[PDB]
Amino acid sequence: FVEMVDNLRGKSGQGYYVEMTVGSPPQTLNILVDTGSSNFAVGAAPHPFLHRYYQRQLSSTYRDLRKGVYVPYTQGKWEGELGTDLVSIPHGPNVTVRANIAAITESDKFFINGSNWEGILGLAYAEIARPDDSLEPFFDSLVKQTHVPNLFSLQLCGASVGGSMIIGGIDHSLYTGSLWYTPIRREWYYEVIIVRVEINGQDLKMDCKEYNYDKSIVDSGTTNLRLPKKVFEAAVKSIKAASSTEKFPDGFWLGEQLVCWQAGTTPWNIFPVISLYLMGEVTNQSFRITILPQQYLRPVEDCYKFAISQSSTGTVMGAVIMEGFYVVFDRARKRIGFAVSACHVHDEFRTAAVEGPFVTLDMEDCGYN
Ligand SMILES: CCC[C@H](Cc1cc2cc(-c3ccccc3C)ccc2nc1N)C(=O)NCC1CCCCC1
Repeated sequence: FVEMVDNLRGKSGQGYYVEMTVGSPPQTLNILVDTGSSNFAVGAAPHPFLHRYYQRQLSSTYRDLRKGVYVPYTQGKWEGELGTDLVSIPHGPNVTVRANIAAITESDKFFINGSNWEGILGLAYAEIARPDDSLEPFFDSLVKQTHVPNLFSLQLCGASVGGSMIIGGIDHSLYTGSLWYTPIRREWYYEVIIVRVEINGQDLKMDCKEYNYDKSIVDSGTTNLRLPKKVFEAAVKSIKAASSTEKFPDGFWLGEQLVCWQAGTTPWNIFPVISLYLMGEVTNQSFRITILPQQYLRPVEDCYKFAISQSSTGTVMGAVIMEGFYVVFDRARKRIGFAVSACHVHDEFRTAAVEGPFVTLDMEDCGYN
């Protein structure tokens, strides 16, 4: 899989993208890797922000589906025209597939000014595809039409950031130690269940049901570790108490302002390790993933933003989490694998860890219904 190593690029806070081609002859586009959505959508009109866009008139293999899509989000939206065409991943497997493409013809607050991407690769399941679950997502199409195994893995590293998307397999040089798997609870988002949360080694004492209300997901499209309201409130309270050597304004924890120490005077050791215990493969068995402050304190263009925030969507395990680990999306076995990333940023002291097994009872009770 050396072919596919280091095939992800991006800037600080604007996601990870992969190179793709679309149409015949192939048109090159940089496409955002997003495990929290299910649509394959690309710019198809000359928006001022775009380096390039999908030109349907140029592709002999384009077929119109005569159907539109309006995709609203909390803030902003994109609208598009549905069709199919030949899609390929230059630094992926040596295959070409007919996938659904949403050609974006109108948008608001989707494209980033300065960004180097022109579309989005939704890698989640059909249920959350717009307009409905009959629009087959790209990966489902890939597996159906080829001999590529039904799995992919992500190593998100990190001005410029980089990483790897291994399609149809695992590259063991991207992780140290051993992979531990948590089950995909249901195939819509990549849903998982958190059964315990520790900060610096001390339990939060919360009913695990509230760790997963109403969802817990693994999402390469989200920057922050997003926690549910109550969980966030208890977490920061505990993180504030853990770091009392220095004090910061009430706004910094809410991500409303910035914190600064220059000269390279970053006292990481004042800040606690966060740990998430996830449901294991076996009854009553769990494992834990541990992230360093150098994961939830990201540099801003030395100054840092607190990258843990509220959510009424549930727990979102974003780039803050994923950058510490090699993440295997084992779709074939309905499981997600975590192992310590070979590229995660640590100091000479603490590291990111994936440890187990642990004994945890009543894990099913942690899922919301
Ligand atoms: C708990 C899940 C968090 C996850 C965050 C997430 C938001 C996104 C939002 C957009 C998007 C769309 C239109 C306009 C502007 C933006 C910024 C694109 C991609 C997105 N990718 C994401 N992973 C989420 O809200 N997913 C549900 C939907 C998936 C399909 C697109 C709308 C959002």
